[PDB]
Amino acid sequence: MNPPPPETSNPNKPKRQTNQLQYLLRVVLKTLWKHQFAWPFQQPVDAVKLNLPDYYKIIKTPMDMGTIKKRLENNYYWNAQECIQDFNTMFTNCYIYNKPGDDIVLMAEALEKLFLQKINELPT
Ligand SMILES: Cc1ccc([C@H](C)Nc2ccc3c(c2)N(C2CC2)[C@H](C)C(=O)N3C)cc1
Repeated sequence: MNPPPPETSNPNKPKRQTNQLQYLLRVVLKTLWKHQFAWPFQQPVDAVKLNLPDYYKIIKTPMDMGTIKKRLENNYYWNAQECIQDFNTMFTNCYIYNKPGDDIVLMAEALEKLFLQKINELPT
């Protein structure tokens, strides 16, 4: 019941390694990765393990930090804005599928606060 995960490698994609993208991996993602609440978001939602066959009926553009990490490590992105959009997709998916006050939403909200603080200032 799980869809194939989002692509992390694509040679036809134009790739770039900007200072901002290096920082998004070295600083932003690796800070969030060690957060006490990161673990649900370190890999795609496994709807089979969670017994949530409804998850991928609702969420049609899944995203997670494990995919984001592999993309950054594959220099998959052209600019930091594309990577930030992936983070935002991951958070928005969680708020769409769940309801305010749910434990998973509190974890996402905490990660997002940290995320917004870390990207408030990026390199030039
Ligand atoms: C507080 C708590 C409760 C359950 C789990 C289970 C083990 N793993 C898990 C990983 C990712 C997600 C979810 C569960 N949930 C909901 C099920 C709670 C939905 C699908 C969601 O949107 N995401 C991003 C972890 C943390």
